[PDB]
Amino acid sequence: NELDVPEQVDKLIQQATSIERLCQHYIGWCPFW
Repeated sequence: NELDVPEQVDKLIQQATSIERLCQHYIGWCPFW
């Protein structure tokens, strides 16, 4: 089934294009991906 039930997650993920740019740029720690 669509194991992708997490919603605020998918949005966050879809919006993680930033949080990723943050760590990778400022810090560099984004393993939750």
